Amino acid sequence: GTILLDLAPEDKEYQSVEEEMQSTIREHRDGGNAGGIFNRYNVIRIQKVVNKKLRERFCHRQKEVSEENHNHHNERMLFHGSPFINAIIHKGFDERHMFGAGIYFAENSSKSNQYVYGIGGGTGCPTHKDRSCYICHRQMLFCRVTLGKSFLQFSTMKMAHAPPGHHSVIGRPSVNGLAYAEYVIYRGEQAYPEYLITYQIMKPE
Ligand SMILES: [Zn+2]
Repeated sequence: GTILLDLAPEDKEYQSVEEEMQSTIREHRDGGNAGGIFNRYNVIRIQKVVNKKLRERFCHRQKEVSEENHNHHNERMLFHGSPFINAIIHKGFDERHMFGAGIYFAENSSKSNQYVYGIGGGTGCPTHKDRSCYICHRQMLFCRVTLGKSFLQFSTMKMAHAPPGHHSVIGRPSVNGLAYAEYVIYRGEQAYPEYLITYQIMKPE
């Protein structure tokens, strides 16, 4: 099944992942209700997710998307937060579980952090029922996402699948619209859970 390889903090690969995670934190419109109040994360560990079958499924779909998009799969590295992280690293993303019934990714780690415990932070951490828990270790993924031909929009366009000839939907920010970008796929084989990040949000002074 799945192997989790720990990255060393002194390794450039670990530093690249942590840097992308910390530098993409932003202030949210809810003032921190969903994901908590913090300026920085405390990274516990970063693991690379290895699974032969998941990799086959992802590479097979990447080839189809490339053929349908002028020989360009159009991959982006993006964050994902959800209460299904354990099922994802063993079974892969599954669409069966704003732009409708898709799988959502963000370029801002703090946006994904808002979904780690569910919609609007759900009921918070399982132990303390705290959306802003500074104690419990959280996890998010930093994924390879096959976007192919993306359908860009500034406002809600609810769909069950990407529009004809397209492979993903992108919600772009605008004043009066979305605060931050979101990337949506409608097939789980269009994302690979490359990195598993275990962390805490830090309580500011
Ligand atoms: Zn907790």
